[PDB]
Formats: sequence, C-alpha cells, structure tokens
Amino acid sequence: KKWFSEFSIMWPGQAFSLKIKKILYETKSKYQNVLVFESTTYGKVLVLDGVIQLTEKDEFAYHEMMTHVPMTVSKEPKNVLVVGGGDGGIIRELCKYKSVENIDICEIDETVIEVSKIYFKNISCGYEDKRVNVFIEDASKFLENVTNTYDVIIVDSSDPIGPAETLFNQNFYEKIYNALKPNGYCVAQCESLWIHVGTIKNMIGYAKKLFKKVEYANISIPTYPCGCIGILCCSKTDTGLTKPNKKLESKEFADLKYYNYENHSAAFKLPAFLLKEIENI
Amino acid sequence: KKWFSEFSIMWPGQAFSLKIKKILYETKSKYQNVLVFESTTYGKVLVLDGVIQLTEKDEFAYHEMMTHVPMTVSKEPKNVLVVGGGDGGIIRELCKYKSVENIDICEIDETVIEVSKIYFKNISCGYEDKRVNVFIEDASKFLENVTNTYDVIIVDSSDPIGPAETLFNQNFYEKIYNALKPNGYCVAQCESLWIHVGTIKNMIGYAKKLFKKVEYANISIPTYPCGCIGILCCSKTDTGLTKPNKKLESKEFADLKYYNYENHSAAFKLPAFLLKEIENI
Ligand SMILES: CSC[C@H]1O[C@@H](n2cnc3c(N)ncnc32)[C@H](O)[C@@H]1O
Ligand SMILES: CSC[C@H]1O[C@@H](n2cnc3c(N)ncnc32)[C@H](O)[C@@H]1O
Repeated sequence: KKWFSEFSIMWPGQAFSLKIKKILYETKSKYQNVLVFESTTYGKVLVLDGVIQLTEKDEFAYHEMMTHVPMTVSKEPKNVLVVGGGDGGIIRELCKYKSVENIDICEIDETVIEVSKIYFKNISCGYEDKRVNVFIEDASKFLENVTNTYDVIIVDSSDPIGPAETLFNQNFYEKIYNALKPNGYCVAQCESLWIHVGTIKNMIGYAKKLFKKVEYANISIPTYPCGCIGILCCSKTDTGLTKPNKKLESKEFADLKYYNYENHSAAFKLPAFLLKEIENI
Repeated sequence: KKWFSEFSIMWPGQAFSLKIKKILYETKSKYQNVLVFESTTYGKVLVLDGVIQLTEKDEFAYHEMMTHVPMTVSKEPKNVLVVGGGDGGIIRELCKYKSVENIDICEIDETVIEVSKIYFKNISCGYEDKRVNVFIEDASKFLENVTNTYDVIIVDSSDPIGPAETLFNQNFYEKIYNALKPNGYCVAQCESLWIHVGTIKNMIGYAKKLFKKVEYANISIPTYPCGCIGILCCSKTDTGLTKPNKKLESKEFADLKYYNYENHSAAFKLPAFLLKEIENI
C-alpha cells in the first residue's frame, strides 16, 4: 500500500502521513487540486492543494468547536454565515439548532461541495436542510455585496496558500465586522500555536483593530499539522466567547463527540509561551 | 537532505516525519536502539526504538506538565522519584523547587543518561544537582526493593514496546502505591486519547484498583503521535490532582513556557468521547 504525505512550506521540516487504502477521486478544479482517498485508519480523507482538510475519524473535533463555541454564546442566533466550509461539517453542526432560521454558506469552489455530497455523505448531510443557502463566490466579494447582517459568522477556510489568500488580511475583517449584527460573533480558523505565532499575532492584530474582544482558542485534532488548530474568536462586546450561555441538552446534541460545556472554556487556556507573545498586540 | 519517520504498530496507518539536518549519534545499547539527530526545524531529537522521545522545540510542554501538575498539588514534597526519564527533563523541572530534598531517578538504560548529558545539555543540566541520585535499574525491580517512600512519583517511561514493557501492568501500580507516602501522588505517561482508548481504559482500571482518585489529563505536544499525550494521575485522597495548591511565582519558574495555574486544571477537561469511554471503569 502507498502513503499520502502532507508537506508544505507553511510547516517546513515536518510532515504527517496516512497510509492509503484506495484513492477515490482526484481533479484540478477552477481553484485547487482535489484529492479524496480512503485511509487505512482514519477513514476517508479530503485533501486540497496537498493539505488535509478533514478525515472521518477526527473532523468532529474541529467542526464541533468551531460551531458550538459561538453558537452557545450567541443567545438566539437566527441567521448564520459559513465562509468556505464546502464539506458541510459546520452546516451539519449548525442544523442541530432548531432556532436557526437561515444558514448561508459562501464557498468559492463548488467542486468541494459536490465532492463532499458524493464521498462524505455523513458530513455533507446538512445540505439537505431547507434553511441552507449556497453561494458559489469568493467570500471576499460576497461580504462586500451582502445586504443581510449575521448573528454568527464562521470562517471555515483552507490555508492562506490558495483561494483563501483573500481571507487573511485587514480588509477582510472590516467586511466581517460590517456584515455582523452589532452584538455579532465571528470565529475563524487560525494557525497552529506550535508553528506560526507570527501569523496568529497578525490575525489578532487585524481583529483587534475593529473588535472589542479578540480571543484565541485551541482544538486538539491529530490530522492538522502539529496536532492542533486555533480559533480566532471575535466579539463586539467586551464579554467575549470563552463562556457559554447555554447547555446542549436536547436530543439533537446527544451525539456530540468532542464539545461539552467545560471544554468550551478550557480551549481558551493557552500555553504560557503563547500568552506571552500576544500580550502587547 | 533526508527525513526521519516515526512508523509503529502502536499507531498503524499514520506516521510523523522530521527533516534531518544531521545524524549526531546512533547505537544499540543493552536495551534499545538510540538515535540522536539534529532536525531542520525542531532542533535536536532523541529517538529510542524508532520512537521520538523528545525534541528541543517542544519537550518543555511535556516535562512541565508531568512535573508541575503533581508538584503544585503536593504541599511540601521532599522526596521525589522519577521512573525512566533518562534525558533529565523531569529532573530539570523538579530542581526548580528549593524545598525538594532528594530526587531519585531509576532509569534502566545508562546510555540514555550519558547521551543526554552529551547531546542535550540544556535538558540534562539537572544531573549536576546534588539532590539527584541515579539508579540504573529496571523500575519494576527498584520499586520492589526501595525502602524509602515518596511524596511524588513521576513515571516518565518510553512506550510499552521495549524495556517499559514491565511498567504497564497491575503489579506495577501495586509497587507505585506501596512506594508512596499515604498522601502521595503518582503521574504516569499514558497513551494518546486519539489512538488507543483501550490502553487508557486498562491503565485507569489498574490505577483505580488501589488509588482513591484516578484522573487523566492531556498535553499538547506536536512530536508525539496524534499531537498529544495523556497523564495518568493517581491520588490516595479523593481530592485528586486537577487543582493546584500553589502558584509558581519565584524567579526559578520565571522561564516556564507551557505550564501555568489555569492550564493545570484545563488539561483535565477531556473530549466528550473520552469521558464516555472511561465512565463505567
Ligand atoms: C474544505 S472547507 C474549506 C473551504 O474554504 C474554501 N475557500 C478558500 N478560499 C475561499 C474564499 N475566498 N471564499 C470562499 N471559500 C473559500 C475552499 O474552497 C474550501 O472548500
Ligand atoms: C527517554 S525518557 C524514557 C526512559 O524510560 C526508560 N525506561 C524504559 N523502561 C524502563 C524500566 N523498566 N525502568 C526504568 N526505566 C525505563 C527508557 O530507557 C527511557 O530512557
């Protein structure tokens, strides 16, 4: 059997590999190279431009924290935007909230969406929900054009190399801020604390120039570089996102595999070296 | 340049790799294969039987949590035992406590100790401390023979394949229990929550058969499989190890890079799937 390996200039000198049971699909779409394969131990794996986006074994860790962190802090969220997130993992978690009225998803690459519908049916199942509306568009342009404002915005992007190039700048957080309700929250995928604090520093800096409260949380997920990924958390009130306003006790949240009330707040308890680096921002 | 790769039957179907700047030393000792190399991005790396034991970039995460968790809960610890731990990382952290009177280390493989003294001088520096006493012995036999009892025992072992074979059974936790003071604490390296809950379940089961309070904490560390490792925490009182009794505010702890008062307790906030698996043990 062969092995897939995740090399990148974004994490030089290290690489994570998964044994391949079989390659399921590959293509060059309008924007990126798409790879789907079945791994021997992590289930099916989605890859974009050589970077692991998810695996069936551990995606829940990432999708549950990215979603249920802002959604338990927002009191009655009605309209939620997902930026990127073509696989539908965030949507899957968003749909569990009966009180949500609309879920917009702006994903640049329709291939990702259709690939997920075909090969990742237990992840993309939320596309069947009547509240979900899909826009195939660069979120950079979508956010300039959108007339609605949102309670929660979840930025579930790929990395800064590729189409997500436009989602990691000062201009982009303006657009996020303006597209939010005056008491609105945004969470974004942010680097690993273990590999580039510089990037994390830059993001927090862009966010703090508009947002009253900017926090950073960490998620354990084995198939992202360094075994973890951060959540750039953005609030318009000084109350922030570290503390949930509700508990997910209805039958829809019975299946949660990572998120709970306690680990919500825990995710915000960062290694000493990290706290130190971000303090004078 | 070449790459070092960590393959194992203990985590099949996955592998982590580091680019090699240069190989520094290799040998077959009485017990295991030893590899020291300089990596391109993680500094010097120690490998035993093909398994990464530490790297200069991230070892602090592991050594600080393994040490300062029990040492901030034990009120006036005087005599501490390190099982395994030949690199001296735990000793380095133990030495920061002025109140410690004795530090015994039982390490089976003297080669590891001397290799660390030569190639990892900023990790093994605590061997120069007059309180540190070294026993080259299987901790399985050492614990049967020792006449002293300890306030804290830190089990800083390699994995169950190799000489640490004898440190992962019911008999071994008897010995730990008996070698502890009646209000004594033991922490042990335990699996990754992401790869074998079975092992974790087995360890907690052995510990609970003797110890009043058995807890499990998780540490973020990129160069262990799945990017994390657990601490099997064992207490003789129902109070446990989740809550520190002191704050590390003296100039000796000024250099801490991971541990702090808040993330002590945070480490014990586990993913939902894990809590579920261990509940009826
Ligand atoms: C797999 S989930 C991450 C998604 O982010 C999408 N993405 C990257 N850049 C942008 C952008 N500028 N606008 C919308 N979606 C994007 C990628 O196509 C990917 O499907
Ligand atoms: C590198 S720190 C981990 C150490 O645990 C040591 N070790 C493994 N098994 C045993 C044992 N039975 N007794 C003492 N030390 C051990 C290994 O030699 C290694 O140096």
